[PDB]
Amino acid sequence: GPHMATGQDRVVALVDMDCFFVQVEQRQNPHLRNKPCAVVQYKSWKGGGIIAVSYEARAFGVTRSMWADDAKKLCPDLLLAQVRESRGKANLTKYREASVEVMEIMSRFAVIERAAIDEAYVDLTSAVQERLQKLQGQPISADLLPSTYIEGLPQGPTVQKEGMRKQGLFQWLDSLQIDNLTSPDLQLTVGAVIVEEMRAAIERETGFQCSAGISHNKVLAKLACGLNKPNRQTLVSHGSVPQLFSQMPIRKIRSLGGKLGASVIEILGIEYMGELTQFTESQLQSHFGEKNGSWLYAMCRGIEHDPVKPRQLPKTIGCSKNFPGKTALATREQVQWWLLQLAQELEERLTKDRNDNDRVATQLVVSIRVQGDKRLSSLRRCCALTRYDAHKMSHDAFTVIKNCNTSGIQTEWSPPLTMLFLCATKFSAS
DNA sequence: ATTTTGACGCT
DNA sequence: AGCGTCAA
Ligand SMILES: Nc1ncnc2c1ncn2[C@H]1C[C@H](O)[C@@H](COP(=O)(O)OP(=O)(O)OP(=O)(O)O)O1
Ligand SMILES: [Ca+2]
Ligand SMILES: [Mg+2]
Repeated sequence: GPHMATGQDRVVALVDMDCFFVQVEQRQNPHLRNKPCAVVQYKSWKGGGIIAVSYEARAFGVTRSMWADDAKKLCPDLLLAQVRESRGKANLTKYREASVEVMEIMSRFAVIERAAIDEAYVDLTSAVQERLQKLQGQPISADLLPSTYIEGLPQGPTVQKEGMRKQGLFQWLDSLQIDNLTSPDLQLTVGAVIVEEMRAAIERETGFQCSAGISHNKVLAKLACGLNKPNRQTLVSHGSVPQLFSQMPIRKIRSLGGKLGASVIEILGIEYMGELTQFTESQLQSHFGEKNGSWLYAMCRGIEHDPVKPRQLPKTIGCSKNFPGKTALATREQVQWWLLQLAQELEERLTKDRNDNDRVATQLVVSIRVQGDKRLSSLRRCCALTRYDAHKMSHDAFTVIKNCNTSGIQTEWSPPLTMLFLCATKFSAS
């Protein structure tokens, strides 16, 4: 009752760019705008692997992970843009730079946590308080929320999409108490007004559209964001949680899409997030551990305390290349040449990072996979990163992996290498 | 033969 | 530290 926390103490948003790499390529090449199109890396093997797909192309069934040759079978007029290739490998620089454009705009509104190349969480609690003080008891107009959905509404006693959206928004705004500056629902609504402004700024200043979720924590904001993609935002209130979770597959909640989620389903014999409420906290801890159990117990009630971390920049800078099938590296010269290629890209990115962000990486992580090994990585070894020099970094990586070559003949490498990975970590201010 | 990334947890 | 999980 009066002491049961309800996890309504924050306003958190999650902004996720729509079909991001596709929009970057469509901004650059207007011929691709409003077309079924996809972004592909490489081309020789089955037309290249698709990594991003416009919504027009998704209507034909085109998906990520599909080979372009296969996507063309579903969508013969599919347009394709290829990822840049530099030093023999795919180079994602254009998308990292576009990401910086968006992150820098979002940071004008609030502290952000960069969650991925095209997603950031926003802690809007303070901005909401300020905006509520400015508003001075003034009601919030539907015109301030032109792309907002209120999850769960309309309800109770038009057949078009926008009509339903407006009916739900009208019900929501009709039922708010605007004089109570401590109302969580009012706080979320002001949050959504701010997110409309943030999304408009992103689109105005970059050309890119995005979706967003607004709720009281990161997990619900993320879930909310996906409910009405693309180019829309969704408010998930605390009160919407029981109905929303009553038919929500467990795997849809962030962190439960893999083995742990499968084990929750198997061990407990349930399917939906809401079914978790019938277990005690101790029961969940007994099956899934102290941390996961407490997290599950609160999360299924819509409560999560994970903070929006103040971090706009990635914590690592990495370069990776697979060598599948017959391309596996089988000679010392091959391994050294590709380590150099990776190291040269890493050097270029690190030097730019040091100039832009006043920091230096101090550790180099080298990871490889050997042909035959079932694990993704066969070996992961660190060494010191003391100079931004590609030849030195490639030599040091070779030094830390050379003992993996079983072959008695020095010129041959066995078992052949199917993956090389260099990652700069442990940044210090400079 | 999706590939190329990142973050964080465990021991 | 090195390995594993989960997510763009
Ligand atoms: N598995 C992957 N491998 C390589 N790149 C990926 C992968 N998944 C996503 N990306 C890249 C391309 C995407 O445009 C970008 C953002 O990913 P993601 O948010 O999951 O999808 P998306 O932005 O393309 O579409 P949308 O968010 O509208 O559903 O990251
Ligand atoms: Ca996205
Ligand atoms: Mg994303």
